[PDB]
Amino acid sequence: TKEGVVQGVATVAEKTKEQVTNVGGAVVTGVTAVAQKTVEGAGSIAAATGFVKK
Amino acid sequence: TKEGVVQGVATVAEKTKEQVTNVGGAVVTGVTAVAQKTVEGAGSIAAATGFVKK
Amino acid sequence: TKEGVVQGVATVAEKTKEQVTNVGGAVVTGVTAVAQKTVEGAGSIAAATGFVKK
Amino acid sequence: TKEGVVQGVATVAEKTKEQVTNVGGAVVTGVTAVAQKTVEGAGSIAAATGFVKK
Amino acid sequence: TKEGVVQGVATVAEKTKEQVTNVGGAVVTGVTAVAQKTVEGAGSIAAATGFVKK
Amino acid sequence: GVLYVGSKTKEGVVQGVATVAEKTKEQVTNVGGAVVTGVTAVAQKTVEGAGSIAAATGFVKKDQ
Amino acid sequence: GVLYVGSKTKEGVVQGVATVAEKTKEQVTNVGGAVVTGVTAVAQKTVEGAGSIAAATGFVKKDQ
Amino acid sequence: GVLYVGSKTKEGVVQGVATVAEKTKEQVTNVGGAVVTGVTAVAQKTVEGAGSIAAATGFVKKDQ
Amino acid sequence: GVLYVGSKTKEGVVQGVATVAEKTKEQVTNVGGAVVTGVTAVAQKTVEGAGSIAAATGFVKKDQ
Amino acid sequence: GVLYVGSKTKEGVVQGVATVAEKTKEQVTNVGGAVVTGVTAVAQKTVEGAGSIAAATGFVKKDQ
Repeated sequence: TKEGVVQGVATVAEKTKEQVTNVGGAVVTGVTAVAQKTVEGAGSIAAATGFVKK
Repeated sequence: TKEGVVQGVATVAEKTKEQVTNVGGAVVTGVTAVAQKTVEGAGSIAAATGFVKK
Repeated sequence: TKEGVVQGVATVAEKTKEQVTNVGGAVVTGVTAVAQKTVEGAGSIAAATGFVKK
Repeated sequence: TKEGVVQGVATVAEKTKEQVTNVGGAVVTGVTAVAQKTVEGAGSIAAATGFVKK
Repeated sequence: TKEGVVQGVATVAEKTKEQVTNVGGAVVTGVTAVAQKTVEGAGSIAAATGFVKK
Repeated sequence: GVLYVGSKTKEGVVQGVATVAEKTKEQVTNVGGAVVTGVTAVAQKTVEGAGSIAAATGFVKKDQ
Repeated sequence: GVLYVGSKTKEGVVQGVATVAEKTKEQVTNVGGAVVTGVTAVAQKTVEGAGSIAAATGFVKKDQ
Repeated sequence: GVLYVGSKTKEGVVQGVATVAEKTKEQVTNVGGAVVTGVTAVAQKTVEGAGSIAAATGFVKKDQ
Repeated sequence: GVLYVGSKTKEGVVQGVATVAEKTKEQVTNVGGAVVTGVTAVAQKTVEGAGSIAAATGFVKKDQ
Repeated sequence: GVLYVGSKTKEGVVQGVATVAEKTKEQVTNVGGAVVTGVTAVAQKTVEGAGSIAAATGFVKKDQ
């Protein structure tokens, strides 16, 4: 009995010479796990990864 | 009995010399897992990856 | 019986020479796990990773 | 019986020569685990990692 | 019976020559675990890691 | 008999060798063998001898 | 008989070797063998002898 | 008989060797073998002898 | 018989060796073997002898 | 018989060796073997002898 769940995330990453340049923005290069059961509300935002709001 | 669930994410990545340049935006090059059961609401946003809102 | 849960996140990362330059923004290159059962509210924001709000 | 829980986060990272330069922003390159059961409120923000609000 | 709990965080990190330069901002490169059951309030902020508010 | 009068002679010489090598993730797995990845200069006037071997790079011999 | 009168001779010489090597993650796994990744200069006037070996780099011999 | 009158001779010489090596995470695993990653200069006038070996770098011999 | 009259001779010489090595996380694991990572200069006029070995770097011999 | 009249001779010499090594986390694990990471200069006029060995760096012999 499982609801709103991330069970298993397995990542093997062997990068080499990685570089990231970001001006006034949002950059993600990793591992992100978000588990949420219930979110409610007007104009509401849930589970935003790399999100730019102007 | 499983609802709103990400069970297994397996990634093997052997990058080499990766570079990312982003100005005022959103860039994702990783692993993102989002599990949500119930989201409700007007103008609501759920599970946005690489999302630019102006 | 599991709800609103991240069970197992396993990451092996062997980077070498990684550099990150960010001006006035948000950058994430790691491992982020967020588990939330219930979030409620107008204009509310829950589980934002790499989020720029102007 | 588990709700609002992060069970197991396992990370092996063997970086070498990593450098991070950030001016007036937010940068995260580590391991962040946030578990919350219930958060409620207008204009409320919960679980923000790498979040810039202007 | 577990609610609002981070059980086990295990990290092995073998960095070498890491340097971080930050001007007027927020930078985190470590291990952060936050567990909260109930947070309530308008304009309230809970579990912010790398958060810049202007 | 060798007579040099007012002469200039270069005999058995490597004069100028210039090499630039840029790599990233160079990896070598070798079992019971010979792998050469370097820079090698060998200069010899006289090598004399039956069955002799001079200037071998990356050389495997299992003579039986 | 060797007679040099007012001569200039370079015999068995390596003059100038210049190398630049830039790597990142160089790794070598070697079992019962020979791996050479360096810079090697060998200069010899005279090597004399039956079955002799001069200037071997990365050399495996299992003569039986 | 060797006669040098007013001569300049370079015999068996390595003159100038210049090397720049920039690495990051160089790792070597070697079992029962020979691995050379360095800089080596060998200069010899005369090597004489049956079955002799002169100037070996990264050399494995299991002669039987 | 060797006669040098007013001569300049360089015999068996390594003149100038310049090396710059920049590393970070250099690690070496070696079992029953020979690993050389350094800088080596060997200069010899005369080496004489049957079965002789001169100027070996990273040398493994298990002669039987 | 050797006669030098008014001569200048360099025989068996290493003149100038300059090395700069910058490391961070250098670690070496060695079992029953030979690992050389240093700077070595060997200069010899004459080495004479059957089965002789001169100028060995990182040398393992288990002759049987």
